[PDB]
Amino acid sequence: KLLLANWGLPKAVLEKYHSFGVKKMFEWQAECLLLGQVLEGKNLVYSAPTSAGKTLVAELLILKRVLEMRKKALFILPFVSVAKEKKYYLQSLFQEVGIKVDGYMGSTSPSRHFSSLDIAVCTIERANGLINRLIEENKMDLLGMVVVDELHMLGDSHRGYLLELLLTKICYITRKSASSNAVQIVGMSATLPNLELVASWLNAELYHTDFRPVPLLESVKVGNSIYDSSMKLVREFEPMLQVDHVVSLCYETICDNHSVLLFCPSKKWCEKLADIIAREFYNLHHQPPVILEQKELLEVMDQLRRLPSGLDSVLQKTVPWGVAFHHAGLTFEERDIIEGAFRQGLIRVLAATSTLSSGVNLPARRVIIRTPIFGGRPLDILTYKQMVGRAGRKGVDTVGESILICKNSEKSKGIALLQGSLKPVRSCLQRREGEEVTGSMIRAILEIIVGGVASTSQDMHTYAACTFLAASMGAIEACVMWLLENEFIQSTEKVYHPTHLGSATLSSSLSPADTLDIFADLQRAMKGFVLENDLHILYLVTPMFEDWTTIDWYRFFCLWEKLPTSMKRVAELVGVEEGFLARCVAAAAAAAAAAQHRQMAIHKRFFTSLVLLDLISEVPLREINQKYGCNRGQIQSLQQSAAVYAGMITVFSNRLGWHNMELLLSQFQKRLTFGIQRELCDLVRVSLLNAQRARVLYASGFHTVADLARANIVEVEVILKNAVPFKSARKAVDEEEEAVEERRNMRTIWRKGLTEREAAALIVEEARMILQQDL
Amino acid sequence: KLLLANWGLPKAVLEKYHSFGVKKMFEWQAECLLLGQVLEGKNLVYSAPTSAGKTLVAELLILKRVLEMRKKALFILPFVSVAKEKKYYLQSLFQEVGIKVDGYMGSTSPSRHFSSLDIAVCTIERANGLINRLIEENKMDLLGMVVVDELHMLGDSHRGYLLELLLTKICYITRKSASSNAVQIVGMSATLPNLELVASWLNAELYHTDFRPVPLLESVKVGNSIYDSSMKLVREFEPMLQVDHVVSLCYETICDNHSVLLFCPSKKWCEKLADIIAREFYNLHHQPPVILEQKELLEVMDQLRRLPSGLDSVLQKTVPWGVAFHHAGLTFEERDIIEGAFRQGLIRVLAATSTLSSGVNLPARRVIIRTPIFGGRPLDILTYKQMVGRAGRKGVDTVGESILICKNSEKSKGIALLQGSLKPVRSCLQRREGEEVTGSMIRAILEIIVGGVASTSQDMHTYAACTFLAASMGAIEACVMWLLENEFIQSTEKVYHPTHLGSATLSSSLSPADTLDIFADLQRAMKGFVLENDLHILYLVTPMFEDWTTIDWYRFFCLWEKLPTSMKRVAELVGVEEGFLARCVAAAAAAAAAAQHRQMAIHKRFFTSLVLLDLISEVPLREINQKYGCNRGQIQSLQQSAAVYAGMITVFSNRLGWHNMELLLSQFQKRLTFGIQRELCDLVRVSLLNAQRARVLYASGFHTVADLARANIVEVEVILKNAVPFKSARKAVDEEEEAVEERRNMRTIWRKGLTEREAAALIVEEARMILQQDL
DNA sequence: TTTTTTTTCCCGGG
DNA sequence: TTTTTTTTCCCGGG
Repeated sequence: KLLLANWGLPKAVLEKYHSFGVKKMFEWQAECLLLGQVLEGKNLVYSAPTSAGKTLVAELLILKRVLEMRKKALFILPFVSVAKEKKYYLQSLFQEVGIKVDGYMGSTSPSRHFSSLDIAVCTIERANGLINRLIEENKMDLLGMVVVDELHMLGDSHRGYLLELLLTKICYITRKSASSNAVQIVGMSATLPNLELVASWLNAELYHTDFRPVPLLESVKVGNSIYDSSMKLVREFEPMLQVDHVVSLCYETICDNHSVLLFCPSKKWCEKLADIIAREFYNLHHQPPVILEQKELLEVMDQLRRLPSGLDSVLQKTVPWGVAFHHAGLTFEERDIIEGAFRQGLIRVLAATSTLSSGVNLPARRVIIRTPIFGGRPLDILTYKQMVGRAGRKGVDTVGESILICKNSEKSKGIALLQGSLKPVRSCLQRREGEEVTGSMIRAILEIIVGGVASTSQDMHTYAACTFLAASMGAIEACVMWLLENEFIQSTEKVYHPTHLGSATLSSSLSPADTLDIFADLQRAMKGFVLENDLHILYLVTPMFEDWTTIDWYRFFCLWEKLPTSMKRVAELVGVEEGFLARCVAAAAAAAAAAQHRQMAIHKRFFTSLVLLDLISEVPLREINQKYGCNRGQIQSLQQSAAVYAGMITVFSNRLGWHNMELLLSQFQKRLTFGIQRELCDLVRVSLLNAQRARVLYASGFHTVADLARANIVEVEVILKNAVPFKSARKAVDEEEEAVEERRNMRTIWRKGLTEREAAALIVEEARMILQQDL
Repeated sequence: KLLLANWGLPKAVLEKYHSFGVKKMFEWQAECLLLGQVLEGKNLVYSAPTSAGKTLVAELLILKRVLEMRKKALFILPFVSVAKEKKYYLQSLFQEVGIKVDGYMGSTSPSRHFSSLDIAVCTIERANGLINRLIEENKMDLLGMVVVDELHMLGDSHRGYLLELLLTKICYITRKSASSNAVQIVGMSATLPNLELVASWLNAELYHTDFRPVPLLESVKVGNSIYDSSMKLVREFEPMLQVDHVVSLCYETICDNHSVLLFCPSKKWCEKLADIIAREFYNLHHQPPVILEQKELLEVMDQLRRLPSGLDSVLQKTVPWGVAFHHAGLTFEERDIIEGAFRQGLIRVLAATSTLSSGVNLPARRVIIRTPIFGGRPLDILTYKQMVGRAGRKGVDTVGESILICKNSEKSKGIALLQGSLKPVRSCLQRREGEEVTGSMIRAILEIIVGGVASTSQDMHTYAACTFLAASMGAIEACVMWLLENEFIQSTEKVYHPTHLGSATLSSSLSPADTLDIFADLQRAMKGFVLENDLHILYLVTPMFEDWTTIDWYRFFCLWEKLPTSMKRVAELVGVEEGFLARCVAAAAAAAAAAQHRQMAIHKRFFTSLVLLDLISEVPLREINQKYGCNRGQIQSLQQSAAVYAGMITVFSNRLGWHNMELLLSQFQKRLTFGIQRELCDLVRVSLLNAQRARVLYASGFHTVADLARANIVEVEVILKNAVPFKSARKAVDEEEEAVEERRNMRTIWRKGLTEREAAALIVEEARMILQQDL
């Protein structure tokens, strides 16, 4: 019955699942598994709370289908970290029978090909490209199941409409243009008010349940009253020690065994509340017991001290007690340790802005939401229900809590957020029909014409009848026109064929809207190209961010004047000019009408490209944030996104027909991949030896600094003298004084100390002193 | 004794040599072979007339040394064609025992490496690079013999001083810096007046002989008197039919069996005298017999008719009789047939400017030199003795003749040219000692410092004592300075080390003087580079010719105005400007003082680069000479020299340290190699199908035009539609009308007929008509 | 005044 | 108002 053994599973699979400690299944799982003909063929849509085991049925169905019919499967997931964890889980579970679970998430590309794989775990945007390729090459029939998580994002999002672009396409191509269920689709949502309409569109069943192992109480508190539930008093809060009374609330939670989670509305605000709690804990417990261990807490200090960026000041006066912060201004490795400590004991109190609301699974006891207004706007209903989902620890306590501290002035705002479920899911396509067509519809029809699925306008009119007309119920004729004067398709006397620009957009998969910006940058490049410095090629591969940081305009104008002579020639060629910056940095704003749109996009990518230049040329990170307004967590994200963008413009140029430019872009992929050196780490222990001098000195020495570095002085000086490019140091018959000086200040030893010969004696003398201390 | 069998030779070698029909050897060969200790070790220098067998001793010595001691050998030869003939001779002779005779001449690079070879046949400039590489890599000891032909060119020439740069270097490095003869050197000259001084410098023997199988008489004729020899009358010339009386002189030669050779002082002049003789032959022999065959003469007409350039008008009215011309304004294949006919019968009379004076071996009977003044200057003594050397046919007649037609006004000019032997050989280095150092000395010391043979100035002072001080008998100190401010070597506190620019010059081996021009062109390129068209990359690989044609300045200014918008941007970047051409083309000349030297070199390479652009883009050769003042023989030479130059700038950039530019230059080596298509020849039989459309149409059709071309019209139109690069056809927010139009006139079908769709119907209709005629 | 995520791929014998 | 000559190199299994 409910026992896992009485369900027909492989022996190794059941043993592995019992190793985790799961034996029974809830009645709702069985009810939804035996709901109609979901088990054999057909599609399924259901919505269950996240606290209850939700992936049981999905894994059972995918295992059944894979073991019965040999066909590939997809496991589209929202984020990367959850995708990696799910990939590890699936591999460790199917590590015996043999599936070769492999993930496409992030830059972790598969070592093998898609054909050898059986189950692929991908993100939202890395499955659309896979399906597009499976359409371009006639191998679509390999697909046998598509599993989608978090279905309600298909309505409206920055990247959630890809589900609505993908599902209709696969269903139409597999069934409507071909004629049991050839492709099975299952989905998960969160208590949608119109879940029936989604199931009918996909021709599926419908199961809705509401069962949680822990019955949490959303005990909203206002002032001293704990008026909650249906506006009824349950308890009265007394003023404990104070200097809102937030500190008193965490005290009773801290006492017995429990923990607190504070959701700040700002990063800094997390820091402010973290130090405040730390003061009270030490105030009257070191001069009731605080109940914390000290053997492992001091060990954690060691890990936080060995990071290259070093420990943080606010992370030293609060970590000794169970207080810290987990905002986004931390290194991915540094922020991982804070999460690890909360996983089992040690730290007790925590703070966060939004990171632990979606992306990680860290349950705890009663959760404080603090103010009910975030960023000057009312809190979203979906966000509030997401935070309170993590207000219960499974298998330890019996009940959960969720106390929202709302000021007496507002009052009704908490009640409105307390009373409400969700909103109906829109289409994003609907918006306008006779007005300007949305960017989602333009990408919809262009992405099948390039694949050749639909050629005649009559055929494509059928396609639009399977995505939105049956969903919740001219535009096509106006959408075809937009693709015409923009040179995306070509028309004969009525058959449409892809052009070279249309094929380039699909292969690289940027967008049918931002491709018009990258194309204008590459076309302007083939009229003059600076080849001495590496800034003009760093401007064509810089990632395009809508808003990644508050671009300071006073500092940008300051760095504009101090640029060298050679690097100022790239600026005039790419488009950035001083006149625009004169109007800006003077309490200005954006504008419209085409021409002003190009000006803002040109200047925004230059500031990002300037930052990326310094990371290639060292410029230690402590001084990076001093000159450029940035953050430690933002710098790391830029490095990851720069490598992916460099290798994607290369595909754009290859399909476009331009072959000479492609070689230049492909050659630069090596330098942008920073990585971490391991063998060179021993050689990098020298003061005046950067990463660029390791390779040249490794050819001869390839040893430590004690005896290898103490081998003559002429050989060492000459070896590093010939590594630099030529860079002649005499004025030509057409150059200027500034041009030659920039060619003379580059050969100086760096940073930028003495002359060439003087550094040879300094390096040898410094090495001898270091050798004596070591020995 | 004199028999070849009694000399100790391999049986196969002697049988092969007897196959050619050579049995005995003259007494001078034995005398020079048994002269001192030349046979075992030591060096040899001798001078013999070219008519007598001169290579017997050289081949005997090289065979002896190779068969005795396993060591490589070199056979430096002046020209390429003679080098190829010598390579074929040596291979066919040593085709049995096993030597692997292989030549470096021209672009015919070896398939294997130098180590596997045993005997290498190289030109003058392709052995200096080999020796430089054998110095750079410590493998000099493989050399065991160096054979030099035409030694007297070492004195003064445009490229003859390389022998004086090479011999001293090898001798010094092998003997003076190391301590029997480790390396044996043999040489051939032509009756030098100071041959003793050359032998003592190389520490060799000396043999001088004067013996010719045919005793030619230099019967100079002036007016009607044949006053010759020591100014003595031998015969009186009577006036035969006339309209100088040049035609009458050839008549008696033509009659019995003999032939005539006329050395014109100009190309055209050869044409003028060729038609004149043809008129007289037909005048009174078709209305004594002319004595010529007609079966093979008509066959020769067929070969001259199938050339791509077609037959020549002046080559049709004189070829029916034994008259033609052999100037340099002919294709290498076309001019080969004329030489082949003269090899055995058929054609009897011939004309030439200088081609048959040095480079080919075509002996004949009495030779007429015509005027004794060439190009407004007195005839060179060496040139006159070179022409009369071919005034005797071996094995047919008994005596030769050489009649120089000198007008009665000059008279003494012929006597001075008749009485005289040669002039003493200079050094080219001597010229000036305290004055500006010659370009030969700068290259001399730079070429050993880079190799590291000499480091201290004391050591190098010894080097100059082995090349010229002992030859025919401050400069070194002034020569080192010139290499200093020009950044060719670097100096320490006295030891000199090569720089990056110095190593680049030796590897590519242009010159220590013209490298300063190529470097200034590449440095100017890394400040802006046009990547759309292929003219900016065609300007950096254009061969640098001192004077290859009379550059017309009126037409150059005309083509300057008609250039498109994109191609005029390259002109401003490279240096060519309208202002300079305004002063020129107005009865102007050259100038001096550095700045004017760069201006002339910039503009001269642009005219050559414009010509090379059309050859890549078809532009049939008949119209090539109409717009550009050129010649059929000059166009072919430009194509051969362009391919070699493209692959040599690549080596220059690799050693210089600039890696991004090297990739662009290396990618262009493929297009510059025109070649001849063989498989595509069948596909090229279509009117509207050039070489670029063969590859795209070969993917689908790959057949003839009868049935393969008659396969639908949409498929054919689309296939050639997508081959062109994108080349968008809409004006951008920053472009101009002219820029867009140049992007719209390129997609038109070419040439440059109807629109894109119209050509599809025209091609199909034209193919059907051609198919009907064939079938 | 916070939270994310695209691309194709070379090395060994010669 | 004619006659010449430099350079290093990739393709197959995956």
